[PDB]
Amino acid sequence: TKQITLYTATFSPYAHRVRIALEEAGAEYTTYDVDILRNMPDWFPLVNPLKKIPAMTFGGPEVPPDQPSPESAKIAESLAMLEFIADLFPDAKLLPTDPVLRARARTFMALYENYVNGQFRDVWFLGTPADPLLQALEMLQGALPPDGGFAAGEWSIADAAVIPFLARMFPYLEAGLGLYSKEDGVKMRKAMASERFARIRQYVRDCRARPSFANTWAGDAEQVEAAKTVPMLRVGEHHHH
Amino acid sequence: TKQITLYTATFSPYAHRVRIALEEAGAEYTTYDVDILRNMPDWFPLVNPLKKIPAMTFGGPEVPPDQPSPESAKIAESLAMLEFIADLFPDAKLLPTDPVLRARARTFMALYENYVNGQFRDVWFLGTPADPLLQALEMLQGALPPDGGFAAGEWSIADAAVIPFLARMFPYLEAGLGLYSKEDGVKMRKAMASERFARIRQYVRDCRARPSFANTWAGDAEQVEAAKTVPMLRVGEHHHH
Ligand SMILES: [Ca+2]
Repeated sequence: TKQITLYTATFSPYAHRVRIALEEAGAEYTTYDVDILRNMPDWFPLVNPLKKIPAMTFGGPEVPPDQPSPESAKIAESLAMLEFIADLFPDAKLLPTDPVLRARARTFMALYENYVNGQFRDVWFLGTPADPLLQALEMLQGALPPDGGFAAGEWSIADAAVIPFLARMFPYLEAGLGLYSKEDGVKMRKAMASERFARIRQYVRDCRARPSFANTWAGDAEQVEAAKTVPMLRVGEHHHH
Repeated sequence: TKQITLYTATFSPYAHRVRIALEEAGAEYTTYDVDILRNMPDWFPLVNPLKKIPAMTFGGPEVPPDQPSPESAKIAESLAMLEFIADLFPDAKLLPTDPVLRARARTFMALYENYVNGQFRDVWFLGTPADPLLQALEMLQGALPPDGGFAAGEWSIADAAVIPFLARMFPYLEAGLGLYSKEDGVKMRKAMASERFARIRQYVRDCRARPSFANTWAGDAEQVEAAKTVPMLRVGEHHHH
């Protein structure tokens, strides 16, 4: 019965995580776009003082999202939101019930956060060399069950945490968006198409085929256009060597 | 009933997290020290292919920790291990049961991970400026309940996640451990003693007063000596900005 409002932005993989989870949960919820990188509304720090998307309000009186209530719980940090949605909707089985399988999900989310995400950021925002990112992606790929399935076997929030980033990689590379050079772009495109990365390609197809992805993705071309609005992606700019 | 083995090192705040949680759970468990920074045993990648401490094995036959079994589950990443211990020992109430309070715990862990931990690492190991670390610590302090108590009210794994780092800060500063400049050491010592940080000092005292801390801490001087064994804490080197 308690309302959920998610403050979102199409470009944001962090917001995308939470939309996927809410879809998989069958939740009733509102989304409200915020132009966080270019024109943040003066009320936005009332929902998230960190001034980041996503933000979430929970409960309180039903109010317009641009008039947030002080009575709603304010929840920050996308991974905390994923665990919250799992806790709110236990019948949706957004995590396994077995402790070891649950730990596979948590480990996969930590491997992504601690080893992969920062490599994506370095390559895309600074144009650092692509090899350490490919190495990190090969490590993450090796944590998947080789013969098929999601991170913990059955789909879980671990897959919501990771697919937004992997799904953006392919179309962003095809558009040449990000500070890496053409040489490294070609290298990453060839690597991600090679047998070395067949398993992570299967993973991306499997996550993308679910309605939770279809219903929260604008389309590859539209997602690229939204990403070009991100100041830190510096459309038209590339660093070399 | 299944065995728990935690591969540990006294200097490591990451391993310390998990020891605290195991104590709070009342678990039966084995610890085994690993000289991971100077002399990693050849068998260690069998328990953690990432070659990091902590490592955990769960179940399988009872074997000496230096003879790990292929049959035990290998669990990596300290925050995944914290959630695993909470899942294995529900009667110990290592997380709240209320979803919003659980989300406070997960948010606190994410705030620490995403904003504070990298600042501690960069100030101590690279000598980067201390002001962003102090700003991150003030933000984390602001997430605590103002009147006392732990991150989510009652003690939870969020406090296990954070106290190893905060508890090391004070004696490390007094011993002059770290690559930051003298000026920044003075700044940090004065700040951490100032009224600005009264709330986090109370938090550290409250977490340290619990048996789970006392029984997993070697003593301030002993912890300082263990930290001096860390190669990246190069004695006699300082960076200046
Ligand atoms: Ca506050």
